[PDB]
Amino acid sequence: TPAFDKPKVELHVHLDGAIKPETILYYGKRRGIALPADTPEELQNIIGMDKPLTLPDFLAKFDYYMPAIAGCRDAIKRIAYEFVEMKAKDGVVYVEVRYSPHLLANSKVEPIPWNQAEGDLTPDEVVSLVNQGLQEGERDFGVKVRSILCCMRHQPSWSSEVVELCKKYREQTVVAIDLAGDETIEGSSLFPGHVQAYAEAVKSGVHRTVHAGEVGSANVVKEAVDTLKTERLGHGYHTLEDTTLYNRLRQENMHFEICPWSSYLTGAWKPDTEHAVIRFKNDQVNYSLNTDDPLIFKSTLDTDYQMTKKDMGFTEEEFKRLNINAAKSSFLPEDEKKELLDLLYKAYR
Ligand SMILES: C[C@H](O)[C@@H](CCc1cccc2ccccc12)n1cnc(C(N)=O)c1
Ligand SMILES: [Zn+2]
Repeated sequence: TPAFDKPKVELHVHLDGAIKPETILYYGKRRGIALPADTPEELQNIIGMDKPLTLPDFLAKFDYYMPAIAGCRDAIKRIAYEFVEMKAKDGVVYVEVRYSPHLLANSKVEPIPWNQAEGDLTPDEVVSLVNQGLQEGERDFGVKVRSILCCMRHQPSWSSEVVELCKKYREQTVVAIDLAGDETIEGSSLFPGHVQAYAEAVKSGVHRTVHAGEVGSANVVKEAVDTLKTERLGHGYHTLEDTTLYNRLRQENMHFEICPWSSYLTGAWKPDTEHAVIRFKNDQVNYSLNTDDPLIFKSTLDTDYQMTKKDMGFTEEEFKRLNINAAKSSFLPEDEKKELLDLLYKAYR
């Protein structure tokens, strides 16, 4: 069944949206949280979309499982660990993965997320739990993993502590910053906390990626390039509505963070339009394929490569070119990059 079995690189996956069902019920009960169901195959069914939803509906999936993992140290540890393994199962030689460390904390975080009242688990050891899990996940599974931390659009307060965590846990294993949540909250790229965050990020050399152009306009994209100085773009579907911005982004090789299965299920793609990805194979730009949320979209990378495969005419020669593109645009230092490059050419030959 695989649409492409060569190795692949993936650059945009959300950790807290690639937890396993089996594991969430394990924790919801062993903590007394417990949740809408008890057999794995039916819980996956209530957390999981098959059909576009609204923002509250969507947001609410997160509401069911998250309280079962945030707070618990070995819930954190086990989720990063078990993430790597899913990506090993998946043909991936290199993954980058993101989360918000605040959204898994229960100490030193106003406000406390998901209704938890307090523990002692801060943002600081959530990273480091996560990255411990990712390191012995890497080592046991032979997948090279790095991590991105995400600022949240609605919460600029948290942003200086993001840039700061990035600097601290640099290398081991964090290599970039993100902006996530809903890009639709007016003026959000321009909130002073977010922008001083991204500026500290160019001051100290932290890589940058912003979610932009999924559901919001070409001006959130524009905001992200000219102001937040992104190096890459989550989705960016809406830069296509501005053809000088599109044309200039082709000219300077934007890397675009594509997630095509994810985008039917969200709404960002109306099925009766060009999928933005296809204009993307036709115009030969710099882009990847990406799963975004396995747990919620009931998917794996193969669902994305299948979907493109048979609905959109792509071939194995574009599937390679996109993976290499991915590797080039990854946030690896250039020595490790040329080595990831090498393995990929060899494999493709
Ligand atoms: C970044 C994280 O990894 C979470 C954030 C979940 C969440 C929590 C609180 C407020 C939010 C507001 C908007 C969207 C998601 C939000 N997350 C998981 N997947 C996505 C996505 N598909 O874009 C966002
Ligand atoms: Zn995303």
